[PDB]
Amino acid sequence: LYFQSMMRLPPARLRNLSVALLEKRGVPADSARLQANLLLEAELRGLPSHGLQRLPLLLSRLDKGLANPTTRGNGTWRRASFLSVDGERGLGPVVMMDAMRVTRRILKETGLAIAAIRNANHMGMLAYYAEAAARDGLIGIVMSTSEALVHPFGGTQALIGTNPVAIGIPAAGHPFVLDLATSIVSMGKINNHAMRGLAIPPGWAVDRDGRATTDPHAAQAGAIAPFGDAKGYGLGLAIELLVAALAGSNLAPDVNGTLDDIHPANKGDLLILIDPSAGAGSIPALAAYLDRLRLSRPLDPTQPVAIPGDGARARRAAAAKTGIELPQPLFDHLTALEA
Amino acid sequence: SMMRLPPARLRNLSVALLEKRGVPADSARLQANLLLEAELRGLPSHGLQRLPLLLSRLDKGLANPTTRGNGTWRRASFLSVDGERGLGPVVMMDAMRVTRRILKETGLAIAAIRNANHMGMLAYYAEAAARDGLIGIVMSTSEALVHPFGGTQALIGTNPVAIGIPAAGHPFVLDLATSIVSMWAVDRDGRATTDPHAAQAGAIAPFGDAKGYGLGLAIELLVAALAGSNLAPDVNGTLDDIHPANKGDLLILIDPSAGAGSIPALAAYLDRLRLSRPLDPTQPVAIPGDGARARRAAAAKTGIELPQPLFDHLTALEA
Repeated sequence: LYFQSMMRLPPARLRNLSVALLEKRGVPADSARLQANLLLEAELRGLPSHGLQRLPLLLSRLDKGLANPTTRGNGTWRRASFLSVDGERGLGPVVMMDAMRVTRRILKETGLAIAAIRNANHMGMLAYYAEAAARDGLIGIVMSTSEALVHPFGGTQALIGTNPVAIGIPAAGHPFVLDLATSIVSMGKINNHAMRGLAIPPGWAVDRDGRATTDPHAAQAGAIAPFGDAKGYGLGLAIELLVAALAGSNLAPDVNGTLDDIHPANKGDLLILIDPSAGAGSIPALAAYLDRLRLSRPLDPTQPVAIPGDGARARRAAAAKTGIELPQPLFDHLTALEA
Repeated sequence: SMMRLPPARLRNLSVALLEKRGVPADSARLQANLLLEAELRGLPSHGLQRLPLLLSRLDKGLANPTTRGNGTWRRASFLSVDGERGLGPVVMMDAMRVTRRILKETGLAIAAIRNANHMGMLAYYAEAAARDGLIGIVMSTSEALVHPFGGTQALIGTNPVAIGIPAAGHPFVLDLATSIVSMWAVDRDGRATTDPHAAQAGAIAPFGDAKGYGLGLAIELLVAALAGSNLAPDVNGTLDDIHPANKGDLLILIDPSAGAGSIPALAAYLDRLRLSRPLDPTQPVAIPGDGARARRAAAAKTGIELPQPLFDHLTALEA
């Protein structure tokens, strides 16, 4: 069936297509490439919820003056270690990476710094930034909020964002890279189900009335559960409050501009960088410890203990080889936009 | 065999026992208060039960009665602390006092602590910061008691993290360990068990499957990288009275007035959640901190329950 069909394509082809579409909107080539890399990396790593299905909305927001194609954001040092960034409606990854460049400069002096971003568009997959920090030998902690999509533990109304946090930590070779939504599932993933006419496992969501549902279209208008029960809720809510307080963005119930092309993006993002060299520990000792964990007694011998970031790396390597699978309707959509 | 006592009687008894060993009054009250607040909030695992062990550690020099630690500013916002074997709460509150002074200049600071004794309940420090109009993020490592997701060996500490956020009134105070339960479980053999005694020499699961494991591991790594403490497998001195404590602690303080947001807007938003549609009309949505406060008020009214052996042991010590 059409809406359930897939195509497999070479990553380079999709990247080129994505860049050309961005560029048709006046987005600078370096920035176009970066926004495209964010989505392609998501696709390659098995996170299609934050991959190319995100693109048409950004393209639309650009065409409509809701997204600013050239700005890289405007940062002000409010204190020695605190960068306040007005995104100026810029593309998320462009504003994030610029904030990282600026905050990183200060780390030599400060050891710890934070950039608090408002008025920027959707960040996509936060692992991208956590990983970039880690590859530069830094500890990177990243947060972003969203439209109210998640109900509290014990509640059934959408009041909290999907609120991912990502943590990058330098290891020897491959960095420790943690990226997790505090919701039990992404709305992006639910949309993909709705799109393809698929049911969703029970427990993901409730409908608009608060009744448990397996219907993705119902779920779309409903609320998603937190992961890890009261603890995951605690964490999602902490993130919500930290982002608002520091970034000065809106709380979830007032948030739009990520899943629509009508309203200003008014969610927030936080980036915290830390220079491990200011610390008293040993990055190489971290490496040996992670190796130890990988070789420790598995519950299942066929499935060795993994470190956050292993799976994503294994999936990326395989997709770069075999190609990316995306829904045919999405491919036709981008293709129409191309022409 | 249980008994119920006024908190003030327990506080007084704890303080005397500490002072007996050369702990200055204010430090003694603080350390005392750490255990009492844990009792009042229904967390006896971090309460007076821990007191005999600390008294023994003080008498052995594994705990130093006077030190507040020695801190060194490595960077503009980075304080490295040598706990010098001080009491956990004493070292931690001093680091908070010290890093707080720089916030008007820097907006943000972190204290990385090694060589300090057990911190007790992290919520205490998160709340302290939040009541000072500050955001506080606290974490601590411990003996390896937790197995990785997909693994059966105890290789990771229980690795709690607490987060306090000011909220014009009752602060948001989240305190969460990254294991499913406090010392479900396997081992020593790595075999699933429903037997407590076997669990004790076993390994506890992370909460939230892979995600909770990820968080517990991240905590493990951050603390060791920054504080220079030992990884979980090599950690001692928290559950025993024979080894120097070699786990680590982190404190992050952030001044919200450096941010572009609004604490008052946070409070209205939390109220809105409390008033939202519950799964059960009888059990309204709660904000982290709510249950602890309610338990505390209840206990302050009805007194604290503790085993008679513990109390008899402590009272014999005070005499």
